[PDB]
Amino acid sequence: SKIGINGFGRIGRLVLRTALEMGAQVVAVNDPFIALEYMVYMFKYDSTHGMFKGEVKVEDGALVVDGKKITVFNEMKPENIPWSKAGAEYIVESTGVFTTIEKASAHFKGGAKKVIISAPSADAPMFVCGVNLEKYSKDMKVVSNASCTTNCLAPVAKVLHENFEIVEGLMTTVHAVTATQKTVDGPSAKDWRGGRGAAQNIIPSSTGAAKAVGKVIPELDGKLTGMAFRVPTPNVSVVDLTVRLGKECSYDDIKAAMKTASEGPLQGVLGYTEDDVVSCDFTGDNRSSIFDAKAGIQLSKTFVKVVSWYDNEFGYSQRVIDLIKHMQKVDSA
Amino acid sequence: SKIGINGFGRIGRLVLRTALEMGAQVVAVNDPFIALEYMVYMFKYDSTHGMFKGEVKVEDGALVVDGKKITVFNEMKPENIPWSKAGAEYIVESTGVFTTIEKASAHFKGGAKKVIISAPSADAPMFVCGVNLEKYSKDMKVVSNASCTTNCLAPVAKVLHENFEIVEGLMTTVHAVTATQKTVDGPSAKDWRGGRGAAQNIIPSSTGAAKAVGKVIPELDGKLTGMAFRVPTPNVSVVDLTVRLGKECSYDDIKAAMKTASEGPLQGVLGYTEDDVVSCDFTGDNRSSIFDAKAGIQLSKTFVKVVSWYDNEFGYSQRVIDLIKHMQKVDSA
Amino acid sequence: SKIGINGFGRIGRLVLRTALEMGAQVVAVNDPFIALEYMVYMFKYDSTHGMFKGEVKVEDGALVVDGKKITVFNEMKPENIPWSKAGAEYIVESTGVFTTIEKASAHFKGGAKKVIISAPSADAPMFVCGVNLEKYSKDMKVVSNASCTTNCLAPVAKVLHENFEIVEGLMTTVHAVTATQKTVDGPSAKDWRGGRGAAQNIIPSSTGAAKAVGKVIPELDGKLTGMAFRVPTPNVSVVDLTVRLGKECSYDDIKAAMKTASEGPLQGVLGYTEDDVVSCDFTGDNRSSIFDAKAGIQLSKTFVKVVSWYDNEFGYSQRVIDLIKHMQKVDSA
Amino acid sequence: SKIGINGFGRIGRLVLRTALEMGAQVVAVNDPFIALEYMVYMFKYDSTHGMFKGEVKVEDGALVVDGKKITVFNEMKPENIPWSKAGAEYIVESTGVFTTIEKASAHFKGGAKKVIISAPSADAPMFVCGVNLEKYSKDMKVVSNASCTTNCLAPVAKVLHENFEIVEGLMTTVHAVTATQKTVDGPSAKDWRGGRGAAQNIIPSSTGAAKAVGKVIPELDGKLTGMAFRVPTPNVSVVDLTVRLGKECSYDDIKAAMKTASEGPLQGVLGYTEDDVVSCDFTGDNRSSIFDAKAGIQLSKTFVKVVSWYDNEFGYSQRVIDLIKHMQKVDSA
Ligand SMILES: Nc1ncnc2c1ncn2[C@@H]1O[C@H](COP(=O)(O)OP(=O)(O)OC[C@H]2O[C@@H](O)[C@H](O)[C@@H]2O)[C@@H](O)[C@H]1O
Ligand SMILES: Nc1ncnc2c1ncn2[C@@H]1O[C@H](COP(=O)(O)OP(=O)(O)OC[C@H]2O[C@@H](O)[C@H](O)[C@@H]2O)[C@@H](O)[C@H]1O
Ligand SMILES: Nc1ncnc2c1ncn2[C@@H]1O[C@H](COP(=O)(O)OP(=O)(O)OC[C@H]2O[C@@H](O)[C@H](O)[C@@H]2O)[C@@H](O)[C@H]1O
Ligand SMILES: Nc1ncnc2c1ncn2[C@@H]1O[C@H](COP(=O)(O)OP(=O)(O)OC[C@H]2O[C@@H](O)[C@H](O)[C@@H]2O)[C@@H](O)[C@H]1O
Repeated sequence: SKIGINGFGRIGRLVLRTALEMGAQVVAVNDPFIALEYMVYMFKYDSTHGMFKGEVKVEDGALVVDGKKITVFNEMKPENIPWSKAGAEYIVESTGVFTTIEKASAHFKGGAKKVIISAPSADAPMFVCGVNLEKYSKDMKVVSNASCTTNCLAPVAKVLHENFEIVEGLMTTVHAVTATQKTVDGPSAKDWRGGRGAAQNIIPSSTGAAKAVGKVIPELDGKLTGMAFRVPTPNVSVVDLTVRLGKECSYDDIKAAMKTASEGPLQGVLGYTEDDVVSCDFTGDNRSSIFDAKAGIQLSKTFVKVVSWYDNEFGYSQRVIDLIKHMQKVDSA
Repeated sequence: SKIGINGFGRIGRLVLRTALEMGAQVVAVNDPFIALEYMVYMFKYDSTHGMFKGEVKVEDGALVVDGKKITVFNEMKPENIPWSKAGAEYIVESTGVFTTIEKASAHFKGGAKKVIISAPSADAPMFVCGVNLEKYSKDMKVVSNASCTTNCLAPVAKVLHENFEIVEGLMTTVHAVTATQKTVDGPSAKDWRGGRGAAQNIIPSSTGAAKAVGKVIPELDGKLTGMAFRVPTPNVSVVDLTVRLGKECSYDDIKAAMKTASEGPLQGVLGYTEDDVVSCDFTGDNRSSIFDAKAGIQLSKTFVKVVSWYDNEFGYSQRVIDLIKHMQKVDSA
Repeated sequence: SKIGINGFGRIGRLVLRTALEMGAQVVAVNDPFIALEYMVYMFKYDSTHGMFKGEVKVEDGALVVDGKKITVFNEMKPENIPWSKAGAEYIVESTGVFTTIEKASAHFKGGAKKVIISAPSADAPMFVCGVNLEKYSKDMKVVSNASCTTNCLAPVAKVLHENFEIVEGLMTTVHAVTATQKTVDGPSAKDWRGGRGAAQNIIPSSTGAAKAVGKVIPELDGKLTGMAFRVPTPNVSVVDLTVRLGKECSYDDIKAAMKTASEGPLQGVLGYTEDDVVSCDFTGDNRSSIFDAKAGIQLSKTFVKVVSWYDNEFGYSQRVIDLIKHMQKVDSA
Repeated sequence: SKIGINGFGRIGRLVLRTALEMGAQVVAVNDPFIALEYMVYMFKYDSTHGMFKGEVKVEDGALVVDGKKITVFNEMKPENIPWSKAGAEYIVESTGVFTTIEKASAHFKGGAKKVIISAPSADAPMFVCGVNLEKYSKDMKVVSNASCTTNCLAPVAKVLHENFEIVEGLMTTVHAVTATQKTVDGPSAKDWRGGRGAAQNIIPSSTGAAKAVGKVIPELDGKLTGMAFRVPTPNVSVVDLTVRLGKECSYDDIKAAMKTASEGPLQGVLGYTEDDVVSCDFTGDNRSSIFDAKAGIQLSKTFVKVVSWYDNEFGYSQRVIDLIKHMQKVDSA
């Protein structure tokens, strides 16, 4: 695997955590703003996902997790990280600032082989495991794993479209709070509503998720769009997709299609449930999106509303590894 | 006014509070489970709406608020409340148990003139101020003010329908917690999801709101339906209405229609805003529903999503008085 | 083990869950208000502690968990439960209503051998693993495991007293929300403050915890007392103990005493930490109380304030099994 | 009054808001990070304290509130603000960065007369209205209004000390979330626990409040100390003071002393209540600290625990004006 992670934020941290669980190998981490001792702390303890079981500790300027030695770098500019030295070939770009092919390339000058941007990109190829991985080729040096919401929407959209054809759809995502929000009314000049006390408000936000689905599933380009609502929950979000289908069908046909997909092609990616589940029943769930059968409702043979859950932090980080596994299987091939 | 209130819950209490503010006159209150001394307490202090300003106190088996003397009864069965004795003619049925014409009538044997059920009813005429009040006539002895959500949806639906015609619509309401939920995972045999910790979950719930709009606005019967999401906020909810219009139009045409309605026919009922508002900016707001101009988005000339806010507690209680005012203006006429 | 559980609430459920984990054997469960199908649901899903891993399912009027067959009864009166039939000898009384030796005895007429009340009792012997288990004898037919808070306080008090002697102490517990609180301002005639919206308030409550420590540790009887503060967190509480010691000492002497106890006599019961921990780092923690070294502060050689955490739900249920294990080791002895 | 405010954060904003209400005059405001149009927004809407009633609007590079014209500056360095130009003589330093006499003086080179630091200071004289104002003199050019917590503790300590003498005391403050906390686990290198998700944790923090009381009330210097607990509530905090008195007394003697003080010397500063109040019943309350009679408990004739509430944002901002009023009465004297 020889994986390298740039940035130790919610994603960076959780990806490393996911890696260890899933067996992937991380050899180096870079972050200029977080001391090595503070790293063992931020990694060991996680309010939402619990304390890391194994042993975490500093070991001669290196981070040691369950025996594994991860060398740590503190470079401010991506093109200074000596990736090659730590032997890191596949870099997970999770800083949120080097999201374009142009600037993401800096990592190459450090000895990096490939770069995976764990966020939407304006020009890098976007992928969603289970939806469009076949379009990947070794020659792609910089790719994007899209956003946590796109990863929830795309799977569901694909099944609906292939079976009944999506004519048009509007999406609303009731999202858990994000790290970019404020505990109390404060300054967010870029997003005014986003600066309002997160623990006391329902905050309307915007989202590119839907528009992005237009990139991973071309046929749907320009047929979907949506917005978000930020609510005071620490983790786990739900997608509310209202769509107009081209073919007439009963809600059962939809449930069937979903269930079938969930145990076949999209198994491990798209989940299916008929239980009376709630937000919390999905913390730590590693699927991209779980179809909530009982939650959705149908108005007419062609106008229906479906509901899909997703652990915005955990499921996404799991797909990041999956993407890298697939990439290496095709590359080292 | 000579108003009487049966039940001292969130609605009962807030209606009395609203009455005093708006000048209406409440002469009697009945509730078998709440001692007279506990009443001054539950009325004076309110976590969401603040401490009552005036003076509240017990005065010889009576409740005294700012000089006003409200006699208190403790009857368990509605047909035992001596309304006539306190001189109460218009009874606000807010217990939640006597919602049908059949059982709501009990109040008449006590000397009551008319009965207003502050909740949906299976057979009593449902009204929404600003939408269908002209359908009211003196001969109606028992009426319903629908639910807090119907009161938010109906106004918006009416404007949309009259201007562009609603072909079909699906509604989702991101609702604040209700008194029927649990602080932590507990027994809710009727609604399994409803018993899950309310402070930590996004709970999918059902709602008759949309179907009810089919009763107050006949033309829309069977063209709308929807569900809810319960989130951990103490008050104020938002309605997310995705609808397919019959006539083509631009989002501005919708904003215009709303703004126009808000300053004319529906003034005081439907509000309009273009500010970057959030959940809290509507606590204490006394309009049935406030159109959030910037929140909505349009996919096509006929497929749009509109967003409307409403203080599910306060706005509804204000409409309860309004309904009674209108009724008496037609009755004592 | 042959354990039986009466009541399927937060404690009843978690105890059964703990049992399975720890290997103890539960053979029967009784609860008149929860259908057998609703039981598999309430047991499988838990907002705070996650989804049960094993397989849970109804199997011919019985509850089956990971192969284990637990027969279910629906008796309303404790003296009708045919414990003997299911072969249940040690009953965990967790209903909260049969807490006195008098009424807890009902279980004996059903064939029960011993009864453990998972809550404070007015007359049944109270125990706290690690503190006074030596007082137990086979002849005791009905015992109490005190409350979740006593189990946190007692261990800490014992260590402090034995080493420096507690002259007097006042305790404050910042407690997570309880199942007896309200989501929004509602009727709590017994505890007026307790009926105020739990998600928006800091609610002062009372507690017998301290006074109870006077029963498990006689020498301290009448030297401790305290109150509580209910805050909007779903689980995990912290005990703030301010005490005046008889012997002079430095805060290190206290840390040492605690650390020593934690790895010796009270190992598994009292935990010790010097990390910058927070409420969540203890969800699922199975110790009765964890001493937070860095949190406490000392004013003088004899006036100090110590802080100890505890997962109010999980730690207590683990001690319930431990108590039964100890009892059987002495009984079947 | 001719007041000037530097910094438009929670304090800065609320002080201006308080000023208008109380009639004081603010002529200028400075803040380099908040655009003039964003100011009208952050001022008009406040999640916790509601929408400002009057009219707020931009008027030729100036902020206009209810007719009042407040000129706005955008200087980054305090010694560049042309205070004199706007005619601002008394500057309220609420940035949180220029808290020492040394750096707070920058304002003088801009034409400022006096400087009030709305936060603790390492070397500027600290005052608490009602406790030590008589210690102020015209020659003091830079003063501090202490912190929101000291203002709650000091009044209570003064009454207890004067009547029964405080031998030693340890204080714990269950504090609402602050603007310096994080919505989700993030980087707080200075305060590791402070970076943990504020909406899901009980976070132990430190506080100088008690030690500060040693400065405003010399006799108590070195006899008090304490810590804090940050809980997920948006506003209003409570102080838990455990103290050992020099004279023996009954809890009634304490209630009496408090009630007496509240209606006499400390009227308007120290409040008194015997109601079953909760966190929310104090939002908007403008007293420095409200003694909760029923919440406290007494162990012995000399060991008692008292509880006092305070709207950490609102009460403090009101005292800031009060301090300035007193200062000018002595200065312009
Ligand atoms: N030039 C840089 N080089 C390296 N690291 C950098 C640089 N600039 C910033 N960083 C690091 O990147 C991290 C930024 O990540 P976060 O802001 O903490 O968030 P992220 O990891 O991107 O996760 C964001 C996601 O998590 C959710 O909480 C949130 O809603 C969002 O969806 C920090 O730890 C920071 O030190
Ligand atoms: N037979 C009866 N006769 C008279 N009063 C009765 C009877 N049965 C119950 N009551 C009283 O009626 C009240 C019921 O009201 P609540 O349950 O407190 O709620 P309600 O007033 O109906 O408001 C419900 C609304 O408030 C929100 O919190 C909630 O989500 C919902 O939208 C109680 O105080 C109760 O004593
Ligand atoms: N007569 C009875 N016989 C048998 N079971 C009964 C009876 N009466 C009630 N029960 C059952 O007992 C259960 C009551 O438990 P809960 O109210 O859910 O609470 P408990 O199990 O006692 O746990 C309480 C603890 O959990 C925290 O949430 C709370 O703060 C407290 O510390 C219910 O499932 C109910 O059906
Ligand atoms: N050099 C400077 N000059 C002028 N203004 C400055 C400077 N540096 C920062 N500021 C401004 O000062 C403000 C800082 O205030 P906040 O951080 O928002 O908080 P404050 O006003 O100090 O109130 C803090 C209090 O409020 C609670 O939320 C919190 O718990 C704390 O007790 C910002 O709006 C910022 O633009």
